[PDB]
Amino acid sequence: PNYKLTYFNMRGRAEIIRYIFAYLDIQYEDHRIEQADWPEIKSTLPFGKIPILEVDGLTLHQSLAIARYLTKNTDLAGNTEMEQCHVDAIVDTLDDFMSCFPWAEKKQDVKEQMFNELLTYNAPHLMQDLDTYLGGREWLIGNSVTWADFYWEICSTTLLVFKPDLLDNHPRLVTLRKKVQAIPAVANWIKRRPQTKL
Amino acid sequence: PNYKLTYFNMRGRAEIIRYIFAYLDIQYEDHRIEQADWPEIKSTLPFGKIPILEVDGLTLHQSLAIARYLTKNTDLAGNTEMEQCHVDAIVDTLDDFMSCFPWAEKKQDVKEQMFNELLTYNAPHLMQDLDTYLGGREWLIGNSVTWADFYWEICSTTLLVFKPDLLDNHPRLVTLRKKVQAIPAVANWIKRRPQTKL
Ligand SMILES: N[C@@H](CCC(=O)N[C@@H](CS)C(=O)NCC(=O)O)C(=O)O
Ligand SMILES: N[C@@H](CCC(=O)N[C@@H](CS)C(=O)NCC(=O)O)C(=O)O
Ligand SMILES: O=C(O)c1cnn(-c2ccccc2)c1
Repeated sequence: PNYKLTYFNMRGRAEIIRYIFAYLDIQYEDHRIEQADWPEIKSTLPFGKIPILEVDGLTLHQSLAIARYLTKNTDLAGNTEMEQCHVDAIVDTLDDFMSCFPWAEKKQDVKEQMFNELLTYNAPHLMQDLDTYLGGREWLIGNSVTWADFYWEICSTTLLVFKPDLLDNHPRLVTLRKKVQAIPAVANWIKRRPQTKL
Repeated sequence: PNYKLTYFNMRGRAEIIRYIFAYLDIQYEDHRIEQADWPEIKSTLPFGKIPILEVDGLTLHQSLAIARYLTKNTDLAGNTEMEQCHVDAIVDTLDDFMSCFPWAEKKQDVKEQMFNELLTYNAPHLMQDLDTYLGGREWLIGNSVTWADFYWEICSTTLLVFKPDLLDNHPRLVTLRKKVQAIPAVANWIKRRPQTKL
């Protein structure tokens, strides 16, 4: 299929899709737009938000809905319907927490205060929950990698930008990040992707 | 299997699961807890959030992850891979908006304010987008009902509690709510369920 992904020049909410494409060896156009081209693009979109994925000219929206769509019938989805449930649940848990951050806050001091509060209190709580959920296991769900591990690596990469020592007391979570980053298709992508803060 | 759903005594985030069980004619224990007993149960949960669904000897969490699990390979899931993606995307659009509400805000003044803001300034745009998306079609996705229609009915029911005039300019969305409420299994559940505000 002819795939075209549209998003800003950042990892952000498109990165999970980009990892999936890379892992499944699926070719696509990684279209990154600058702010100036957004108003026009936005007006053509039923829900006015990005990312969107065009598949043979048909437009899909909602980054996680798209991620799930791409992993369907693949092992990245989870090995059973039950494992698929756990995968979806971990992804949602990570997404809920990332959504707490005031990414668009215009008052820089307020943004700093809120980030510090979330990173001092909430983040370590979630990390303890995540660490104990993973236990001494290889991957978050089942015995092979799933897109939940990808989303963990993606979300943690962004959290580490703001609190580099966040995982200093969670070696098991660091090891999970390293395992995901070491998958050849992922390692290749991380090397060649545009370097951005977010 | 044996199913035990645990949540507060309200529709809230458990309601989508309750509609799915109703539609699929699956018996389950509808366990509703008092807030006073929450902290105790919360401490034993891997991620400390409800609803949870106990199936056999495992706990499942994240309402939409559970809904996705229960609807998989049923007539409530989309009819094609792409339709499944649109079902997931519409659910996520509605969830993204419902998640903006400070449901747990302790300060009544602050809570009322944000609620009023979201309902007055944001909600009408979502309605515009959904109305255009539905167009003149019978259901949100495809030719038959999906759990996205259920979620629309559920979310709109709560929004209407706070803003009764929300759909005065959207007769097609009022018609959709009515169609969902007319589905026999749904109608029966709406008639018999505990009547709560949220
Ligand atoms: N949960 C949705 C969020 C989509 C969304 O809010 N996208 C943002 C960028 S991260 C956007 O298009 N905002 C610009 C705008 O709304 O004008 C998803 O994951 O796709
Ligand atoms: N995204 C989650 C939200 C879970 C959630 O925030 N549930 C609330 C009640 S609706 C809760 O357990 N809050 C009590 C607490 O966290 O202390 C889902 O869909 O299940
Ligand atoms: O947490 C709550 O009190 C609450 C009430 N309604 N909802 C909700 C959230 C999302 C979708 C439907 C209902 C949450």
